[PDB]
Amino acid sequence: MRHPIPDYLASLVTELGAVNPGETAQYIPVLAEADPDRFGIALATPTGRLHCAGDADVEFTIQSASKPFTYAAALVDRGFAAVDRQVGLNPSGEAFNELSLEAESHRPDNAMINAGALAVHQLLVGPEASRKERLDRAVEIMSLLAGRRLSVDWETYESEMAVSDRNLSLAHMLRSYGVLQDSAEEIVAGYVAQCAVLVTVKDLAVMGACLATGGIHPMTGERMLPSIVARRVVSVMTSSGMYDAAGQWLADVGIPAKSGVAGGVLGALPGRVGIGVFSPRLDEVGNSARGVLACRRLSEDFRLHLMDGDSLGGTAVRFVEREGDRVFLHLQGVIRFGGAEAVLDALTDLRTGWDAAVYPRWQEAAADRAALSAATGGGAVHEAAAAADGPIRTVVLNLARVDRIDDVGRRLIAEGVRRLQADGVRVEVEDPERILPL
Amino acid sequence: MRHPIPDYLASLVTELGAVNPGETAQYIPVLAEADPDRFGIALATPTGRLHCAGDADVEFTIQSASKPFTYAAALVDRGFAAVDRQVGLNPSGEAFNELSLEAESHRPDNAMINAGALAVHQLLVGPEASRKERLDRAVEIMSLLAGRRLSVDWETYESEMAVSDRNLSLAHMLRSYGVLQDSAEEIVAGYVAQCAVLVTVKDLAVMGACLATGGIHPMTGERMLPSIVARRVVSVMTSSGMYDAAGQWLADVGIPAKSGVAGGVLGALPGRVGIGVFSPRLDEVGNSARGVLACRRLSEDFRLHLMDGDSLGGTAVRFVEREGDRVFLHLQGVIRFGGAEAVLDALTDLRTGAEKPGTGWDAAVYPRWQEAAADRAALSAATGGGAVHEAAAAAANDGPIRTVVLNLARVDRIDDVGRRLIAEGVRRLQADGVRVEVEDPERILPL
Ligand SMILES: N[C@@H](CCC(=O)O)C(=O)O
Ligand SMILES: N[C@@H](CCC(=O)O)C(=O)O
Repeated sequence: MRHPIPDYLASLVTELGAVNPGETAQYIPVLAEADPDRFGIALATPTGRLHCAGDADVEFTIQSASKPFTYAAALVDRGFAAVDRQVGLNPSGEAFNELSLEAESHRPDNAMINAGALAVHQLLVGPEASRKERLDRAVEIMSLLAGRRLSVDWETYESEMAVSDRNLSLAHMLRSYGVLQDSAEEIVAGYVAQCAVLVTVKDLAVMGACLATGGIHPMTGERMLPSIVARRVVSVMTSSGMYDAAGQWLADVGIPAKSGVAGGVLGALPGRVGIGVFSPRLDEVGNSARGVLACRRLSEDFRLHLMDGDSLGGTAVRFVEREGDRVFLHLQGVIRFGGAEAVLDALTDLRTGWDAAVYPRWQEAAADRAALSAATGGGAVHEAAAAADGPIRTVVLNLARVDRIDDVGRRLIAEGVRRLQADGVRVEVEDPERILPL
Repeated sequence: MRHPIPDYLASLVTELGAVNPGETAQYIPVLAEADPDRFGIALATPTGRLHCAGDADVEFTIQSASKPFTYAAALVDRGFAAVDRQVGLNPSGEAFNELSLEAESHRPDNAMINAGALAVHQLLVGPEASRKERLDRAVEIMSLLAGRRLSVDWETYESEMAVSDRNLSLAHMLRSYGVLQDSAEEIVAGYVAQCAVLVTVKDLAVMGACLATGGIHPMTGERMLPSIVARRVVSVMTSSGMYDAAGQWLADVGIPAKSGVAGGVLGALPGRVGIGVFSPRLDEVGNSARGVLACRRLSEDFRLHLMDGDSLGGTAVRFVEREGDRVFLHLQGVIRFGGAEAVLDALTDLRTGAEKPGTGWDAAVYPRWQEAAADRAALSAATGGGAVHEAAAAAANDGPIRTVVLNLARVDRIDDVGRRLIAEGVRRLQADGVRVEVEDPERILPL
């Protein structure tokens, strides 16, 4: 049986590919001459898959879609305090207003706009890194997330460097307020070379997937970025990535994304998918036309959105079974706050230790324990209450099926186990991969 | 034993409660004279719990925290087109600029600002509804999600209606541009009563949990709002709810919220928790001081954020076992795209096809990706793919798969998207000549 996701994408490409509105970026010939007859799309999933269709293996300069990764690098290289001192978090469009530096927060608005991107590149390796070191770094981060060594399309680089007055202008202005210490030419060149890095739809998908999973590379399970850095990045993309697109992106699409003038659109939906789309021609706001439209279709056809509540919740509890005086409680999945909250509910539900008259409806609902759990997604948390003959003397906490867990989850469960013992219950933790400590 | 969360809240109340900066809303004497020494907090979970501490049961007027709910009611009653024609989605602070109305559509920026909230109330029931009908509707939507009949604190209403020149100004300007049809006084009076609805920290939490779950009441499991509407409301809260707070709320805290000048703060984190916080005094920007500081702490202490990836994913697959010619594939949790993708992955992973799968990537090009895909189990746990890998393990030397048992008993619910995908994956399995018997006791697969 062939996977149905790739067939949907191919069909989508064929459908939306029936037309090709707009025009390629004109600012440079190398991009304007670009063959417009191309259309590709790819999906990178946490499940290590890469569903694709169309011209998904064709390279193209990543342009500003590179902004979120160099941003991540900078945060990793210098820490939040150093980056936030030069780069703001204020949502904004590309148009430059000096008041953002002279007054307001006194720094470029955010890393998605050119002014911010310039400041970010300036920050890359360290306070005294060289021009080459910083570029190598920009090329490196995008390469590490992509999973392969990427290259700069110098033809494009030169082409753009000959017509970069605007970026030089922003760079010079930033220097004026201390945001840039090196020369305008040095930073603009780094930023331009950075935009010239070649990637394919698939590359972008994988790259976005790293952010989508919170810094974990979907193809190797290796943590590429601290979850805190990955969140900051996707947050900023959400606030300004599609700032000037039609309607209101977050409310309409809900898929954090960024478009490049070469036609590539990057998407990253936390906990679900990384998106890459390639379509040369741009709409009037400067985003890939079909690229944008493909994203809107993904959001609707698959009903994906940043605001949907697709969480582990009560499913963190695989099951709760009772054998005489001891109860077996098995956990599973990726346990964070929400997962841990459910576990504690299960523990407390084992009677080892609102007003029902005010809310009669709430009581008739909690009466059919399994039904309410089904309608809400409590997984197997309800089974605990079912377990609670004689008194429970032992509780085995099995974490074999738990993929991973954060300190918050570790802290909560640990505290949970402690209070169980404080009830006189013996608790033995079966943790083969020992992920509970620390 | 005692649930640790409520005790965490209590500590937090005691801690943050050591000080009490800012001051009560000075615009009306009723709110300005309210006892400042009050601080409560509550969390309403999808599971159906209500953890709280402090003055979590003291009523207070919900004020602007009523905006996300009246907005939901309008969408339900009028439909997206009708509302979107009068209420924009553009993020903005409360400061009003007539320019926002000179646009081609002619509408205030969003439902979170007064101008928008006024436009919202005007839409509440229908084109011809009466004043009393709309007010009743506002009080209703809020009551339905709180789980009890709420009431308007008329003492507060009167006090504020005597000093509503600013909102009267917005209402008049909106009329000038055709956003409001009835008198400015009628609409402003409705919106002010709306703000006088009495709620407690617990009420806000439950109400917020309703949005957080996509429109499902955590205490009953009943759907109160279409998920498409719940999402629109939380999106809008995210964009403008805390527009003028210090830093950038979405990035720093990541908990879509809204504060009311009476001291109450609403929270709604998709799929995880509904938040209600109450602390009378406001900061310089006009939000509850401790209320806001409490949300920051909840965000940091519990590592809660709109951007974290707490998804079912591969866990949608409970397990995949095999007995000779048949495979038992059990699913679970709340399945939507995420889970369904993982399921299709498991079905496909069973090599029931005559052809060999297309990896999409070149093994010789990504040696690191191969080595990882080798220890299938390790890659799965490091990822969060649950049991999807057991499928490839089942495929892994003697005998073709003839039967696949797809059990959904452990599945809480599935959305049409996943319901469509799984149905298609099952059809393709049968197209391979594999017998598929779906054990679906609660019939959740059809439609
Ligand atoms: N290299 C372009 C950016 C292209 C884009 O917006 O993606 C510039 O800095 O003007
Ligand atoms: N009812 C108040 C709004 C309170 C709030 O901002 O939360 C007003 O219109 O002035």
